[PDB]
Amino acid sequence: KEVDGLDVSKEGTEAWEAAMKRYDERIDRVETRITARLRDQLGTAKNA
Repeated sequence: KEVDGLDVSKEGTEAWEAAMKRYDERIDRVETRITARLRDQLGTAKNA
């Protein structure tokens, strides 16, 4: 929300790319955790 990347300016685009990268790092940690939990569930599950 603080990041302003929707502007057509190059500096705004770079700031938005950095904000998206930081949010993507946080979401990548979250997604690694979610994928590990899903892998555990899929190993422990067999029902359709």
